[PDB]
Amino acid sequence: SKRYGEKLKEVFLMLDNNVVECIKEITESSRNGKLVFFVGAGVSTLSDYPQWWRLVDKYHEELYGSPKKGNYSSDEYLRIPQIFYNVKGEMAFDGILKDFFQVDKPTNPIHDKILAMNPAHVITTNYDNLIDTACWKRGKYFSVISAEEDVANATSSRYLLKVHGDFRKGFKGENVVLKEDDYLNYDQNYPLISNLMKTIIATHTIVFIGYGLGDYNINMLLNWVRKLQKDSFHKPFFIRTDPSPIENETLIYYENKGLRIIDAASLIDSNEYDYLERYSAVMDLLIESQENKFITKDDEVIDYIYGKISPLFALQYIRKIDLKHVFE
Amino acid sequence: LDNNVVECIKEITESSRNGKLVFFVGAGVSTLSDYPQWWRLVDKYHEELYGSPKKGNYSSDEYLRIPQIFYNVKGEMAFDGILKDFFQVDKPTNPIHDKILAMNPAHVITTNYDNLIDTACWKRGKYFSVISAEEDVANATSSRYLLKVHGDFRKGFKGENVVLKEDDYLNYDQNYPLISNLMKTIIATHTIVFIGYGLGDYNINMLLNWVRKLQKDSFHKPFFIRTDPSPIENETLIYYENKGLRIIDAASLIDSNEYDYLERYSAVMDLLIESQENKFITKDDEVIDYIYGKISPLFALQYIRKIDLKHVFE
Amino acid sequence: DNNVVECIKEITESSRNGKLVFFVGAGVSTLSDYPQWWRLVDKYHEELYGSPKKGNYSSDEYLRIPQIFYNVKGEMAFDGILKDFFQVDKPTNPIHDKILAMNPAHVITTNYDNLIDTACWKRGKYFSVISAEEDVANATSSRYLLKVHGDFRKGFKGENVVLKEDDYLNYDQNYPLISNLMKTIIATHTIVFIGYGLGDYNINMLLNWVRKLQKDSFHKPFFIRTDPSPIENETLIYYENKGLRIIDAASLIDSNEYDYLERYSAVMDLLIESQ
Amino acid sequence: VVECIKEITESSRNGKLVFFVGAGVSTLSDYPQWWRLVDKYHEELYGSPKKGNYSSDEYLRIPQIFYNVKGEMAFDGILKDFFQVDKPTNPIHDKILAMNPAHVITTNYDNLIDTACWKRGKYFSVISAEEDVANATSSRYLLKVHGDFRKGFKGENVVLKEDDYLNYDQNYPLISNLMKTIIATHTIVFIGYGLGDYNINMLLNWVRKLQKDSFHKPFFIRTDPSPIENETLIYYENKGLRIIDAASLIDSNEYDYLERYSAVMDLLIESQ
Repeated sequence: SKRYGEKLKEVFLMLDNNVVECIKEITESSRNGKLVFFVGAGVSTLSDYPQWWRLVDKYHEELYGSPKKGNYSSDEYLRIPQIFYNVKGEMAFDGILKDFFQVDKPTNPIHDKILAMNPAHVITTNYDNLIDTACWKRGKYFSVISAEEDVANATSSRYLLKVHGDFRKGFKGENVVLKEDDYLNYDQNYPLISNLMKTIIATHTIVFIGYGLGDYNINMLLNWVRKLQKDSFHKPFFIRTDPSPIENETLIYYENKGLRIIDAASLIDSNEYDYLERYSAVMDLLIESQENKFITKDDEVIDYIYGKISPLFALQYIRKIDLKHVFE
Repeated sequence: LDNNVVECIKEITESSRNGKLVFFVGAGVSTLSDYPQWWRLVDKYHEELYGSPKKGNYSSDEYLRIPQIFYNVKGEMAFDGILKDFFQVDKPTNPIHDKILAMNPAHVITTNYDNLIDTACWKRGKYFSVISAEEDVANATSSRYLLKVHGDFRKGFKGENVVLKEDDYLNYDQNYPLISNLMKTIIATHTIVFIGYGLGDYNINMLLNWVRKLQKDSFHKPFFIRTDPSPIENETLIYYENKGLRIIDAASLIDSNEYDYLERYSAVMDLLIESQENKFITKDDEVIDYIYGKISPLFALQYIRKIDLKHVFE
Repeated sequence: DNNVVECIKEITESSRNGKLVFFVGAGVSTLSDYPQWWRLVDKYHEELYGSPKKGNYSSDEYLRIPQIFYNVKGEMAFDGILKDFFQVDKPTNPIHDKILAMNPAHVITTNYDNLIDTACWKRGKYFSVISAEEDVANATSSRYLLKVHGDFRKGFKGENVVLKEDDYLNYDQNYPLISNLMKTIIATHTIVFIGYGLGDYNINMLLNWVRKLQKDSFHKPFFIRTDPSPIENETLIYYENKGLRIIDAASLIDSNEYDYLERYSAVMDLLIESQ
Repeated sequence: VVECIKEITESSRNGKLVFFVGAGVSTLSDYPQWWRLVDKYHEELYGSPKKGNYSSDEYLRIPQIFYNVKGEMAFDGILKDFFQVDKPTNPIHDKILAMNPAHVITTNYDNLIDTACWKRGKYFSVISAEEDVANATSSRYLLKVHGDFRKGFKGENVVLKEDDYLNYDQNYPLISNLMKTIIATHTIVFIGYGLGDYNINMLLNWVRKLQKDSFHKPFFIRTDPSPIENETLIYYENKGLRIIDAASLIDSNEYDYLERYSAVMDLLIESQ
C-alpha cells in the first residue's frame, strides 16, 4: 500500500516531460468535465470476462470438429463467426453466445479508477455490463446506449455508449457487432450511434484504454480522424498497456497519426502477464495527479492555489464557507 | 385549432420545458430583417460575367452555378468583393428572433451566414457557443451551440468562410465533417423545429435524405413551421409527413395577405410561446390525466408532505 | 472557327477505328415528338392537385412530383399514366440515322424509348441493348446500346425506368453494373453528347465524376449544344474547364428559335460529310 | 466440379474468358513475395525481424510505418533492391495464356505475365496507371490493378502500403471501374489466390452489392495443400465463388505447388 504510493511518487518524478504534459492535460480535462474514456476489451479481460478468441475457438470446433492448428489472424476473428452464422444456424450462434456470455463477473479496480476520473461520457466496444455495474455502484448514472432507439430517448446528458451493442435485450447476435457482416454493415446499421461517438470524440478529450495500437476500432477511428481538417481537433490520448515498451518508430508513427500515447511499459517495470499492474500504474498516475499527491515543492503550491483563487479576484469578498467549495 | 396542431404544440412546449428543443433557422427569418437575399447576389454575379440580368427565372441549380461560374472565371477576389459590398450591412433583429430565443432552445442550428441570431442572443443576454468553422467544434466554450452549418463572415467577407457556390455544397461533407456530424447528432438527440424554410429547400431535403437512412422509429420526427402564403396541399402534407416531418402550417392557422410573412411567422411563434403556460385542459378526463401524471410517481412514497405538494404542481 | 475544326477531326478520327460513342439525350427523342417528361409531370401534378401547375417547374419538381404521386397514389396508378402516355408509336427523326451513320462503337442513352432500337434494327447494325441489371452479363455482342435509365420492353412500369426522385437517389445501388459499364465506356472512348443541355442533371453528374478522375487521364467529351441562343463566352470556358469540348450549333449556323431539327442536323451531317 | 470445367471451356471458345491472376502464380516463378519485403522494412525499422507471423494488417502497416518515418526515397530504394530482378515464367503462365483469355487481370506488379504474353506473340494492352486506360490501343487488356514498375521502381506506381489500399478508389477510379466492368461482362477464373485474400474479399463485398443472378459467378482455383473443409465450401459458394480444388482432385505433397496448379490448368486445356 504505502510502498506503492512512494513508488508512484518516484515514477512521476522521473517521468518524461511529454508524459507529464499528457497527464496534466488529462487531469485538466477531467476537472473541466470534458474527459471521456474509450474503454476496450483489455479492461473487461481484467475482470476475467470471456475473450472473443474463446468464442472463435468454439465456433471453429462446431464448424469442423477440431480446434485450429495455428493462430487466428485478424480476419479469422470475424470470418469464422460469419461462417458459423451462414453454414450453421442463427439459433446455434445465439445459443453459443448465450452460454459463453451469460455469466456474472465483478468490476475490476480499473473500472473504479475510470469512474473516479469523472468521465463526462464512457464509450466502449465491450458488450458486457461491467461498466454499467460500476457506474450504478459508484452513484453516477449513465444513459446506456447500445441500440439505435436508445439515442433518441436518452435520459441524462451523459452516456455509456456501447458502439458494438450489448446483451441487455437478449444474448442474441443481432444485438451485437461480432461477425464480419456486422462490421461491414456497421455504418448502415448504426448511423446514430456512430454519429454520437464521432461527436463525443470531436467535442471532448478522449483517452483510449484497453486497446492495442493495432486494434481495428482504433485504426478505424484514426482513418476517420485523417479526414478532419488539420489542427481542428484535439489529439486523443492512448493508454498503452502492452508488456513491452513501445518502439520509437511505432510511437512516432501513431503520434503523427493523431494519438498521444502514454505507454505503461515505459513508465514502470512489470511482468509480461502483469496487465493489471500496468493499467493501475497509468490510472493511478492520473488519479494521484488529480489528488495532488505529486506536488513536491514550493512555487507549485503557489500555482495550484493561484489557479483556484485568481478567478475570485474579480469578487470583492468571498465567504469562508465559499472557500471550502473553492478547494473542493 | 386542429387536434394534430395542438399535439405538435404540446410536444414542442414540453421539449422547450425539458431543455431539449432546438430551432433550425432558415433564410426566411433573416429576410424578415430585410437581409440581402441570395438571388440578389446571383443577380449581381449574372450582371457581372454575362453583362445583363437573366431574362427568365433562376432555377434551383442556377443559384449555385452562377456564383460558381463567377468564381471560376472572375476569381476569388471579385467574388469576395461582391460578397463584402452586398453583405457588409447592419440589419436589425426581427421579433421572430426574440420569439425563437424566448422558447429557450437548447441549441440553434442555422443555415444563415449573417450575425442576426448572434445579435439577438447578445441582446437577450443568451450566451451561445457560436460554431461556424471546423476549429470551433473542439474549441466550443459551452454545451449550447449556435451552429452555423454554412459558416459566416465573422472571420471575414470571403467565400472560403461560407457555403454559397455549388462547389461548397458538393464538398460540404468533406469540408465540414465535424460540423455536419454535430448537426446530425443534435438532430438525433433533440426535438427539432424548422423555421424559415420552404419545404423544398436543399437543406431540408438533404436532412430528409439522411433521415430515410435511419432505423425505423429510432428518431423523433422534426417539426416544420411552414409560413407560405397559400395553405399546404393535402398531398404535399401527406408526402412530407411520411418523409418524417411534422408540419405546422401558418396559412392553415390564420388568414393573412400573400406578403404578410411577418404575421404568419408571428402567429406560430406566439402560439408556441403563449402555450408554454398553457396546459391544454378543457374536459374532465384531461384534468384526471394531468393530475395523475403529476402524482403517480409519488405513489412509490408512503407519505408526502403537504408543503411539498406546491412543488409538485409548480 | 479554328477550334471547331479539330473537334470534327477528332470525332471523325475516333469514328474510323470504331472508337466513337454517342451519348443520346431527350432532345433527340423530342425531335420525333416523343412525349416529353414535363407533360408527364403535368399529368401527375393534375391528378395530385386537380389543377395545372400555373407556373414554372423547377428541376426538383420534375423528380419530386412523380415521387409524390407514386407515394400517395400508388404504383398501379403511376404505371397507368406511364402506360397511356408512353405506349405510342413514334417515327425516327433523321438525327437517329445520322448518329448511326457515324458507326459509333456504343450508344449510351438516358431515353427509355425504343427510338434508337428501331433505328438500329432498320439499319441492320445489331447492338446489344442493355437497360436492366440482368442484361449486363448476358450480352451477346460487344457493341452496346446502353439505356442507363431503363426502358419499357419488360413493361410500362415505373420500376423498369428511372423517373422519380427515389430512382435518381438510389441509382447507384439499383444500377451498379449499368453505371459501371457507362463509366468504362466513357473512359476508354470518345464521347459525343447530343440531346442534352449544359444544365442537364445527367451532364453535370458525369461532370462531377470527371473531376474525381486524375487530370489528363481521360479524353474530354464532346458536347453538341443545340440551344437556340448562342453560347456565352463565360459559360463556354467554364464548361470547357470542366472537361467538355462544346460544339455549339447556334454559333455554327443561323436559324430560328423553334427549329431544332436542323440545329442537330447542322452538326450531325457536318460530322458525316467529313467522314 | 465437372460442370465447372464445362463452363470454362464454353466461355473460352466464345472468347469471354478472363483470368484473375494473383501472387501465387508469381510466387510459383520464384518472384520475391511481399512478406520478405515486409521483413526488410521491419528489419530497417526496429533493427531485427519480428518473431511472430505477420498479420494481414502488418503486411500493410509496416510498409506504411516505414514510408512515414523513413521517407519515400528509402521506401523506393528497398523496392529496387528486391524487385529489380529477372525471373523465369513458370509453365502455368503458359497454361493461363493457352486458354486464350479475353483479358488478364493481375494484382501482380511484375512483368512475368507481360513477358509471358510477349513470348507467345499475343498483344495485350498493358494498363497499370490511370493514363493507360484512355491510351489503350486494343480491346483486350492486361489490367494490372495494383500498378507495376514499368514507369520505375517507385512506391507511387504500385499499391503496396496501407495508404494505397485505403485511397485505392480515389487514386484508381478508372482502373477499378475497368476491373469491375470486365468481371461483369466476362466469366472470371481466379488463379494464384487464397480464399482469405484481401482482394478476393474486396470483390466478394462488391459482388454482394449486385442484385441476385445479375452476374456470372466467378470461378476460383484453390491450390492450398489441405483439401477445402466442407463447411468452408458452402460459405464461399454462396458468397458467389464456384471453387475448384487441386487438393481434392489429386493427392499432393504439402510444398508441391506446381503440380496442384498444373493439375487443374492442364485439366482445363485437355477439356478444350
